Amino acid sequence: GNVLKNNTPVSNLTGNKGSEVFYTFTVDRNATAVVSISGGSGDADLYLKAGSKPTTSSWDCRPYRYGNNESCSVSAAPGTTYHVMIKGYSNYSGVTLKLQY
Repeated sequence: GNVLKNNTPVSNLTGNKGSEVFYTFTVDRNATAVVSISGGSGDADLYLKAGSKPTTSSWDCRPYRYGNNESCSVSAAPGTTYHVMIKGYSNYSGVTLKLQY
């Protein structure tokens, strides 16, 4: 589909043991805001990597939590593309994903 993450959070996310969801977005101005994802239980993890897309082993931002409720809070500067990666452990939807600026 398309690439969304900033402005409008992803409703009813998805965390299939096999299937996954990814998105791409960037910022306009440098602002310090704290944003995280949640809605149920730790099922879908959140990954962030400045420039390229974060892997299951490579990551730039991650509080090291269990699925949902695992986000980072840092002042992102405009000029660098941000990637999104959602990995689930088992079919489970109902989480709200958003970008942390």
